[PDB]
Amino acid sequence: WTATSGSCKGRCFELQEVGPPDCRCDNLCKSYSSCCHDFDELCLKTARGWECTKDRCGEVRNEENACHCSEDCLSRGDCCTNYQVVCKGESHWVDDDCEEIKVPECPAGFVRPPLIIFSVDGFRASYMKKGSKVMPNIEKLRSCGTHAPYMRPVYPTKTFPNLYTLATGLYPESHGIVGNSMYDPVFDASFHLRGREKFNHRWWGGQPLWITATKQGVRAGTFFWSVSIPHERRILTILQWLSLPDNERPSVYAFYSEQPDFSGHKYGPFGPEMTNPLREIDKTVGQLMDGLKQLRLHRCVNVIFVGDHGMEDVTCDRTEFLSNYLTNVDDITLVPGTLGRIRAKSINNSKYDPKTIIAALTCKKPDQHFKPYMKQHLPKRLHYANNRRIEDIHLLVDRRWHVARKPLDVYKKCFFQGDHGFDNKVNSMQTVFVGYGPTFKYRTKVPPFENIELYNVMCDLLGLKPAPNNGTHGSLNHLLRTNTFRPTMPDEVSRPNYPGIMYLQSEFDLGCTCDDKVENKLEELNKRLHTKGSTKERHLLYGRPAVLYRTSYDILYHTDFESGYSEIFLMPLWTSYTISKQAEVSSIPEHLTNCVRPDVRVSPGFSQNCLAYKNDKQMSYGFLFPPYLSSSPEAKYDAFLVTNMVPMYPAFKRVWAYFQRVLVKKYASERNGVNVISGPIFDYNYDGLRDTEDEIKQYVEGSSIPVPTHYYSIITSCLDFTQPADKCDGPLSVSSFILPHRPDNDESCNSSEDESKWVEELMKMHTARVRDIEHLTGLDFYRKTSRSYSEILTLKTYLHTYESE
Ligand SMILES: *[C@@H]1O[C@H](CO)[C@@H](O[C@@H]2O[C@H](CO)[C@@H](O[C@@H]3O[C@H](CO[C@H]4O[C@H](CO)[C@@H](O)[C@H](O[C@H]5O[C@H](CO)[C@@H](O)[C@H](O)[C@@H]5O[C@H]5O[C@H](CO)[C@@H](O)[C@H](O)[C@@H]5O)[C@@H]4O)[C@@H](O)[C@H](O[C@H]4O[C@H](CO)[C@@H](O)[C@H](O)[C@@H]4O[C@H]4O[C@H](CO)[C@@H](O)[C@H](O)[C@@H]4O)[C@@H]3O)[C@H](O)[C@H]2NC(C)=O)[C@H](O)[C@H]1NC(C)=O
Ligand SMILES: O=C(c1cnc(OCC(F)(F)F)c(C2CC2)c1)N1C[C@@H]2CN(C(=O)c3ccc4[nH]nnc4c3)C[C@H]2C1
Ligand SMILES: [Ca+2]
Ligand SMILES: [Ca+2]
Ligand SMILES: [K+]
Ligand code: NA
Ligand SMILES: [Zn+2]
Repeated sequence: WTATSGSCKGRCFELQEVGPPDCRCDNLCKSYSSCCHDFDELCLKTARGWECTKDRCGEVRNEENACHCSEDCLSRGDCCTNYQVVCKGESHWVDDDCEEIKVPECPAGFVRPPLIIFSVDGFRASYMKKGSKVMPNIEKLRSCGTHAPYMRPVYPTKTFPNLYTLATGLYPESHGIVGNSMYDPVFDASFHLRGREKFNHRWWGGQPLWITATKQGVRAGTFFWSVSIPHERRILTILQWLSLPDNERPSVYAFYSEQPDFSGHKYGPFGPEMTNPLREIDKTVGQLMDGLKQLRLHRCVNVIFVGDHGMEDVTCDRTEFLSNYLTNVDDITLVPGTLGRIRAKSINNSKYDPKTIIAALTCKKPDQHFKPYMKQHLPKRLHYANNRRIEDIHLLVDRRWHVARKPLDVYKKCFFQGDHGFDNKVNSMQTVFVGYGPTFKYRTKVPPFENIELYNVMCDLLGLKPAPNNGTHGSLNHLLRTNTFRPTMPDEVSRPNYPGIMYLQSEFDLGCTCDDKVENKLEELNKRLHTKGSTKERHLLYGRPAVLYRTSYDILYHTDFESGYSEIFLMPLWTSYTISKQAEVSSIPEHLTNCVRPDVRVSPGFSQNCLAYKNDKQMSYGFLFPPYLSSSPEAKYDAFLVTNMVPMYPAFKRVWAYFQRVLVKKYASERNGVNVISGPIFDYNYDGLRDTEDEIKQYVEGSSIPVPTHYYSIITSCLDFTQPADKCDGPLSVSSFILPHRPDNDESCNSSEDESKWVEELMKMHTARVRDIEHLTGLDFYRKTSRSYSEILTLKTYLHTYESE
């Protein structure tokens, strides 16, 4: 109940919201049916429209007008945005040359430059180039300020998950808004676009920018707008708020445009009907900037022009129907469209089998346009698993397609020609970023980056300390003229042991064997120098990674590789090796096929054993440094140490062997040498964070050898590829992956063929950022380079996407 009889006189778009049933005059009141009786009359005036004309100049203030052209309007803060242009001979902001903004140029009483976030729904990254002729204001912002060629949304590339990610720096799995519709079983409730449930605070986790600002005494203009307030009135309201007295004026403002997404759904991303909404968004930007220039704030405000996701071509006839695959299609609930999520219709049904449902959706048709996954098997780069609102069964849908349960669902809900929500590496889902103002750089292009990073930068822009979030703070310092945050490297928590030879061979009873008893007085000095770390500067290019948790581990040196060997997990946490452009691939000699050798530096009690692998009929083993890339027949013996061994499903060994035998060498020839760091990952609770020993759900049978859920590799080289990886003088270039350690290759529909037809496609799908691997391992990489730390942070957030241009 709202007793809606009070008045909005003097309170139009009030900043503090009053407590019901007293009537509301704030920008959200429409959406609660709670506006005072006279809200439209007082607060939503439209008389005479939005522009001054010659004859309105110096008019007598008439309060009924939507905006004013009278002499007192600058003082009252409520001129039409074009007042000076029409009535004072001024120029439009877009017609002025840009001039570098070296310092903020603000009226007296401004303590900090205001931030305005101008967010545009569905604004695909290629609109910047493709609609440039019709967006002159936006093109001025872009070329004069700081811009990226595109910005990567988060998955799913839907509206609410992306807007709330912008506001929080959090992955949808952490902020809670995991889709445009959700079911939460602990609440027992659904969240929809239609209706009232979406308004309850229980959905919205994390700490959004406006709340961060408020708690630290920076005042915030309201971010949500009600859908029926027109664009011109939002702009005017922001400009009015900017005229408030110093003690009442907010420092941060948000504007939201429903376009071009709205049209894009109807006409597709490049439909001819799309030119007009681009013109209109450009015009609104023009109104804002003319408004700022009137208030003399155009060289004082930081403006962020940012999209939530792009838009792809999608029509009704590109729909795959689950009824074409399943038989009990009625025992399921599907959240449909550009992604799929499946759960049971009824929780009082114990005859519902996730495994049978998945098997029934796997490689069923040769051209199939989706792929089922248990959520914990989705590519780790999507970070889409650690929330009760995310269903166990997920369908990743091919770009340009839809999934639906039955045909009746598609025609008893072609309407649409555009949609979004797909994998966030897809080109058509990419969106825009421009920053313009005193705190951003002048005419600067920056590399593409992820939208999870902006919350930190907005906090920097406002002098706020960010709530804990998924950005890497410092990784966008190169966007800013000043206000940079000065990050420091995390302190190493555990320091390694450096064991020497401490055990005789016969102390070991591991059930391992090797054909290695064959025999020089000169090269006995050498082998010894190699075990002391004489080649270490060649294989460890960027310092050893730092272990950021408490544990027991040993540094092991070898001719061809260095490793950090964990006495707790009985395997390396990391293995580092450099492969130059010239390096040769050889094979495993026949007498050495099943060879595993005790490491006399590490006690039997902290070693794996061959017996366990013999007894475990499911589990086999592989090596982190590959024997194929040994530098000499003698150095090959090092690769067969029991301390280089890791557990591997036979099915996974097909993937790994091909990576080690064929791909490392291909990359080394292409990149002029690579440094490679590889290792296991344990993430049994799928939270994207390293597991502690007591979280491991799986061991090699009858042993304490823990089974990795994933294997990673980081492959680094010189960005200037005329320089070899081991002698690089400037910026680095990196690509990485986190391969799921699975007992089958069901994920790859062509896995019956040669590894050369499917393995690399799989690895590309599981591309990762170094930062993703740091979270999953508790390691910190690149500790000793000649690069600045901000630069290394950018490199650690890079993702190699494998899309075209
Ligand atoms: C991306 O960035 C984010 C933000 O930094 C990272 O997420 C953080 O990770 C932390 C570690 O996992 C986690 O810390 C835990 O917090 C518990 C208290 O949590 C509440 O308070 C915070 C702070 O204000 C709040 O943000 C939380 O909000 C969550 O939950 C609400 C409501 O439930 C949601 O609205 C909201 O969306 C959010 O949900 C997300 O987090 C939860 C888990 O916290 C997930 O389950 C959800 O799916 C969703 O993703 C909370 O309201 C705290 O109690 C924990 O402490 C236990 O563990 C420690 C280990 O040190 C131990 O010492 C303690 O004693 C304690 O143990 C006891 O509890 C155990 C488990 O119940 C039990 O087994 C024991 O027996 C003990 O009784 C813990 O410190 C932090 O909450 C989140 N923050 C956020 C915002 O998600 C995220 O990791 C980053 N992602 C990546 C990939 O790096
Ligand atoms: O009120 C806001 C808002 C506006 N701005 C913000 O943030 C701005 C920010 F973060 F950038 F600063 C924030 C975030 C706080 C959540 C929220 N709204 C109301 C709009 C209603 N809406 C839709 O129904 C919709 C739209 C397009 C679609 N395509 N496909 N399905 C769709 C469904 C999008 C919602 C955004
Ligand atoms: Ca959207
Ligand atoms: Ca974990
Ligand atoms: K075995
Ligand atoms: Na297969
Ligand atoms: Zn949309």
